[PDB]
Amino acid sequence: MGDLKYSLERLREILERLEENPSEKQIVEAIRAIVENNAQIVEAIRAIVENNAQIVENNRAIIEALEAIGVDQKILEEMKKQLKDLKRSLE
Amino acid sequence: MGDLKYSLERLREILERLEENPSEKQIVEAIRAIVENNAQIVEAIRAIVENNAQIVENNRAIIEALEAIGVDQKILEEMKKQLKDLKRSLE
Amino acid sequence: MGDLKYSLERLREILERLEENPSEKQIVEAIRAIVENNAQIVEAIRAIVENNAQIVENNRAIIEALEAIGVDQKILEEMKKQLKDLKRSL
Ligand SMILES: [Ca+2]
Ligand SMILES: [Cl-]
Repeated sequence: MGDLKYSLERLREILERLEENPSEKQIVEAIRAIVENNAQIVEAIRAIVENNAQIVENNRAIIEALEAIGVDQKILEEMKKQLKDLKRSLE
Repeated sequence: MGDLKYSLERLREILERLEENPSEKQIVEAIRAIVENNAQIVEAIRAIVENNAQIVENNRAIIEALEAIGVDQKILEEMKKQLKDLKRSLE
Repeated sequence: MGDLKYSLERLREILERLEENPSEKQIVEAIRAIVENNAQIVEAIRAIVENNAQIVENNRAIIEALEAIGVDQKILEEMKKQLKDLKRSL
């Protein structure tokens, strides 16, 4: 990402150097700079996609967190019942 | 992602063919390949942006999970007091 | 993202204009359009990376939720014991 902004920085310069005084070799140099920048972009996209695997892992944990919560609240519902039966048993 | 890497390697190859034997038609070739590669990069980003909606959906679910937990803990706090009174009352 | 598609479409048209009748000036203009498109792509990548920090914050929140649940279930395990002992006693 820091590589990207710099790589884009270099790329704007080569463009500027190309704009002020064209040349065929300067053109090919620009295209080479573009390819290298695109290469870094693809690497940034790859890393993002890899990092996004956590999204799936987070979603699975939430689901299990919710499943455990539902079980707790059914128990609490049954536990609330037991106490009322207990109190009324006493009086 | 796989399309990206191949599309980038196609792109690197054309650059090579351009570097070894420069030409105007080969320059336009290169630029067309770049535009094609950029087009695939954009689709990759759009798909990533689409997938990122799960982040929001995950965040909403965690919040609801925490809200349900706080409720359970409040109930448990009251339940614990009920048993203290029940036991103390009996003994 | 809306900028990207337009930026790419502008780029596609310049290519066509370049393909209509090649020219150095047209070549240089195309390379600039690519640079501008790449510049928008990087900004898009930055925005995604910034947005991705929510993934970490979600993960931390899930962990704290799970930790809180485990505490509840240990308590519930103890509370179920109390009622059993209470009922049997009485
Ligand atoms: Ca709970
Ligand atoms: Cl997430």
